[PDB]
Amino acid sequence: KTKFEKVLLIVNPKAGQGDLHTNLTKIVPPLAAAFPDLHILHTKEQGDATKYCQEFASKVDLIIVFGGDGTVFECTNGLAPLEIRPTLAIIPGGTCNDFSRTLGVPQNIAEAAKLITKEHVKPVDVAKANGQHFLNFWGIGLVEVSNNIDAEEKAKLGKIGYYLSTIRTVKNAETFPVKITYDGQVYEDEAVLVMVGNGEYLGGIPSFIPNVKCDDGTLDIFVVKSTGIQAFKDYIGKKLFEDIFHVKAKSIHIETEEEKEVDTDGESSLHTPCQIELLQGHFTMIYNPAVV
Amino acid sequence: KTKFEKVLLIVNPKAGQGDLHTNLTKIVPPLAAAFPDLHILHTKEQGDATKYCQEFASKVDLIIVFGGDGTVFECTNGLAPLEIRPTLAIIPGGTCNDFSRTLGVPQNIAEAAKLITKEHVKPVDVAKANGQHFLNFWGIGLVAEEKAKLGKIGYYLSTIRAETFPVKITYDQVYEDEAVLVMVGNGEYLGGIPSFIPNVKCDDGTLDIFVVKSTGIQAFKDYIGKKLFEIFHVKAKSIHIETEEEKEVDTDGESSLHTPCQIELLQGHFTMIYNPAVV
Amino acid sequence: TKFEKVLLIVNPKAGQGDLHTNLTKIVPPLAAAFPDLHILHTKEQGDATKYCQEFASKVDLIIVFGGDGTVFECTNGLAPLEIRPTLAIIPGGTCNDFSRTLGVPQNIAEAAKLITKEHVKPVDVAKANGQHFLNFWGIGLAEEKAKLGKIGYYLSTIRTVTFPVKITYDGQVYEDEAVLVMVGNGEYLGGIPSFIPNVKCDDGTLDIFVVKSTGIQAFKDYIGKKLFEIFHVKAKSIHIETEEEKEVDTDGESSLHTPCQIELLQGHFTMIYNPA
Amino acid sequence: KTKFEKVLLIVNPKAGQGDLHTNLTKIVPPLAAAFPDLHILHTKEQGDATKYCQEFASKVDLIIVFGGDGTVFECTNGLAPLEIRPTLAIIPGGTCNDFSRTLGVPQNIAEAAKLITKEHVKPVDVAKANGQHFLNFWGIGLVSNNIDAEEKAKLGKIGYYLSTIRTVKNAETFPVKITYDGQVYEDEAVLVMVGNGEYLGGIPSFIPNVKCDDGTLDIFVVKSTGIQAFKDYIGKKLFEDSNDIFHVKAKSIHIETEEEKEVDTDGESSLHTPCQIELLQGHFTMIYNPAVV
Ligand SMILES: [Mg+2]
Ligand SMILES: [Mg+2]
Ligand SMILES: [Mg+2]
Ligand SMILES: [Mg+2]
Repeated sequence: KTKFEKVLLIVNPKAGQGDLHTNLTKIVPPLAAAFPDLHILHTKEQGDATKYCQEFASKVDLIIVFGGDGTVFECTNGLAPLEIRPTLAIIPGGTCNDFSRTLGVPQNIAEAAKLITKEHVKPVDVAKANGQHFLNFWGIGLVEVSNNIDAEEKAKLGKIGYYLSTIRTVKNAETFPVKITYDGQVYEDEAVLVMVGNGEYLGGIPSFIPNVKCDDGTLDIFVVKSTGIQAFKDYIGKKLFEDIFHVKAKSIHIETEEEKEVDTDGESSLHTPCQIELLQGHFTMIYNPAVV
Repeated sequence: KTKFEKVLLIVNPKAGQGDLHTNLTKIVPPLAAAFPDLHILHTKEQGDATKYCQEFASKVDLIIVFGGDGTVFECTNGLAPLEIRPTLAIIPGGTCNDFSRTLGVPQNIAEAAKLITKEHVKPVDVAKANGQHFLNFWGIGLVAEEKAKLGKIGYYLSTIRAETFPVKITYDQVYEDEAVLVMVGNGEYLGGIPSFIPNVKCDDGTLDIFVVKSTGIQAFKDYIGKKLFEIFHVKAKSIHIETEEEKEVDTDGESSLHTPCQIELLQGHFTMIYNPAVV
Repeated sequence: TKFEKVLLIVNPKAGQGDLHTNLTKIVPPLAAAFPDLHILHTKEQGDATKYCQEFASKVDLIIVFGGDGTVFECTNGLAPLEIRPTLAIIPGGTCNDFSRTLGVPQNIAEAAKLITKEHVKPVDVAKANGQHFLNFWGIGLAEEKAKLGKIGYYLSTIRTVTFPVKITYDGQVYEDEAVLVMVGNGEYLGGIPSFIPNVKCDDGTLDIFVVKSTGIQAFKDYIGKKLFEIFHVKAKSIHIETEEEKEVDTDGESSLHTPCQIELLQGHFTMIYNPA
Repeated sequence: KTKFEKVLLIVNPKAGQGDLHTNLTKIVPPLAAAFPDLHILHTKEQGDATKYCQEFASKVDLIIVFGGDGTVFECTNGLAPLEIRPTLAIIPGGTCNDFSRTLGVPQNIAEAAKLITKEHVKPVDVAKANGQHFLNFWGIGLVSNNIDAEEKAKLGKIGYYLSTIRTVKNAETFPVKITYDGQVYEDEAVLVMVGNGEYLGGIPSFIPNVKCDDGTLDIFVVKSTGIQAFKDYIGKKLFEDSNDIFHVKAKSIHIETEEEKEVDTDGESSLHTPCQIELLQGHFTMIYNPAVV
């Protein structure tokens, strides 16, 4: 009894603060004891994880990634476009690790590795925006680092985490027109933030978009109107994330007046306009049934 | 001197009218003689060619496909999303074989196979519409079994002798009108004959937008009749197309794309075997 | 089908070196029948051995297009391994002894077709001091020599052409002056049915055949007559000693010499054959 | 700046007394930190290590085996007959681990793993007897109670023989003929060995001055008249030449007995006499400890 005859572990050697030998002591032995056919590849350059996923997708039954949101995103882009997509698992090696939290994965990396040996798997929806896949979110209006301190915190927290840490003090925020068509309906207004969420955690903490699930077959649209800046600041302060326009939809189109740059799970070249679709149960992933 | 240390040949056994042994007699010996490491896989089901491309892309230097537009499209979708994409070649095994004609590939399959042994390669642009790739075309307004023989676009051309719709197109500017046909072309041949969209090249780094206005139905019918291919038509790299309702889109083969669409061009995305004598 | 994946090893010099024409004859029947077929050409001596060793765990059938020497490279490639896929021969030399043992037609298009019928049988492989063989082991054996092979050449000239030997075989002993000592596994030697009578490549024993020093003239006549029915016995475990080291001839190029311990590996290969 | 782009680690999960997780904690992290392409396969049955070697020999640049003399022998038989033979390394996971000691590999398994990361390699001769390869020895003339049987498994065949030879009462004598590089030895013997390893039975070779890379093999024969002197020789552990004990170096060897006698070697096998024995000079490249040599 195993679901996974062959396993690949992709290691970003800079993950877990870059203490490589110590990180491998924590994660490899549980996996090597449990999985009698285990291949371990370190990345060297940006894109390597994507390439490994595309090369090994037809060869292994499980791909485990040790890395932060960026490494996980490389795997998302590697596997999502393929016909054959093995189960994916995350050992959280950044500071944010949003999707791992969505899957209930303990942030202790030794514990994350042990969890994978339990082999609990569930289907997970993958979103697609103009042919660009994501697991956590799509957003405009999340855009300001003055210095290394700020830049180190921004890198540590992630784009969304950083935005949340500073939104309560962001004086005079940029407003913009937006048109959103969703399952035959329309929303048009002046906005300060537009999000489409798939992850149950954003910025390291439960999604500020209420009641997001990564496997319910719909996406969540969340818009902060130009008149709602203070109410959103207060809402973020209180951390009570119950239902500013917010609706669930499967097929979404978002237009702005000018082409605006889009933020998503990691580095990308998306901009508006965007057509956004959902691929239901597209990935199977290791998760923690006790917590999630 | 060889550019291709390892070669994969994907065979759709139903191609070339399905006379499998005879077709293999024509195509395999020239390839096996020229390429000392040659792997031959037959497809069995829809999607197999896509799977083979994705499994072998990191393993071989050349993938040859023996099949019609649909098999070629499966290879286009297999390879286009990947980081590593080996050279692709086509042995035309359907009735239309548009992109093979774009590459100057002789429709004689033995000759197409020999051509590959010459190893003439050129970059080819690949288009992408909302994450769906194509080599020949994207279109809306393209609407008896001769339909299967000719292909969607070939069939449309055979019968063009009424439905209008609103369309908005943003390109690099804006075009807004009532239309009967909207095309974005990348292939030099459509429906088995030279593109009715004038002066299309698959490697010039831009796409061609071609719109038949609601007032232009008769002029387009006459234009198609005359076969002088020289109505709004413009070249652009980044394109967005909106309709009033979600309209189904036709492309190189079977697909689920619909409007609205963002269309991009990936310059030189593929390298492909071609015939430099056809000029 | 018994063969999900197939490898075809091509020696491009086989079949007189008319490569394209030879591929027209052999590849289409195989490619039509086997939907996963990988074709590799050899370039240097030893390539066929390497290919067999690399692909033995990956494919279910290995077909070799080549003469006795190419077949011997495959024999040496596969025989020492734990996992040995079925082997088939398309005869691309002049002699092709083991192909004849298997009833393979010498017409290469017809040999290729036969493979598509997938008739398979176990075949014994012999081993002498760690050197494997399919046809023969022997002591006492230029354009014509290369065409016919060592054993074929010997037979073509024996009618116009001595040493001490001790042979222990399954606990018994033979000791005499000899002119030829053979151990046969193949049913054909030198392109014609084995001059060692009633050899079978799959009966679980080897055949020892010794021409005594006094038997030269009788052996010449025996070869002339080609009725193949001096010492001949069947045995499984064999040791052969001479007074000095003598060089040994076998299926192809090798560095064997006496003394030799010879063993039989029963059913060691499975091979494509012609049941008709 | 590495010699090994791809590495395979073969794990016998019963090695190191079978504490699998703890053993992997000791050996895998150093290797995984040093080798950015590392494939780890566990054996399940006898023969698996042989099969893994034969499958991966053309695919990887280094094969590391974690296991005892038997697992190492499976690798020896896997790789030795092949045309392409990657470098081999041993992490000692049995009790004896003779060849690892020949290579100066520390018996501490975490230290053995670290050593591999240093990438020190040397050529090693591999012997071949009637097509059966070996690294340590070939021998003829080599369990009273549960104690004996337990100690036999712990020590290995040659280690066990050495632990009990001082007790053996009326040992079987047998006739033997040995031809070696054109010369001959014929006598009644109680033990005949051909040695290639520098350690036998867990301690330095009782055959004097054996080297695994000097291009010759060592023949060592205890005559029927020399039983007592050999017992005393083993007792004293001074393994230098001195006289009813025949010892010579040779490259091409043939050994004949009156009847077919069963042969013992590095691990389980079906060899018997008569035997032709050859040496394949530099046949393997192997990881070693140049500090201990
Ligand atoms: Mg959802
Ligand atoms: Mg163009
Ligand atoms: Mg027989
Ligand atoms: Mg030595």
